[PDB]
Amino acid sequence: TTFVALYDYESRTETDLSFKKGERLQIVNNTEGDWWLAHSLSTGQTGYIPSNYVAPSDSIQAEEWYFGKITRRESERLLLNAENPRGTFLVRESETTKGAYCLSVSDFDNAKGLNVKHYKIRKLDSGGFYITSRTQFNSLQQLVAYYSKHADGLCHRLTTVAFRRVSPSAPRR
Repeated sequence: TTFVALYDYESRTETDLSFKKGERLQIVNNTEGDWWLAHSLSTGQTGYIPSNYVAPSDSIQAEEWYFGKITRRESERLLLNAENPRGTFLVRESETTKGAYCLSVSDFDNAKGLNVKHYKIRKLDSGGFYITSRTQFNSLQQLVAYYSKHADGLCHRLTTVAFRRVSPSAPRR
């Protein structure tokens, strides 16, 4: 029944709540379309939070490496950062196939230099995800936990989560 914060937010009014990314919140009243009343489980503060800054706990949008409907052009811009080591990755929605996802990872080939590898993740009719038929998965979170321990078909193992994600615009009310 808990939620989790996706970004950092600073209080603008006297009735809203300031919170940092990763803060676990408790939605106590969601009878409001834009701003919900939440109780921070870590700092103990209560206040109104923007509903777009949070996502349900153990959901797909709540993961730090899930970036949503970011385009391929915009996905390479985050991974091509010089700070990102080899293996910096993110999971985006497949713009070609609805319901599918793409995995964009940063890679260093000695022949092409720094580059970005894109692997499309296919959704089974049963609800499963896979990149190759040799290994199938049920959810994207556990898929990342595999390819983060061993490469296994990928040019490199998943390492760093892509940081530097702009905070979305707070909705007015």
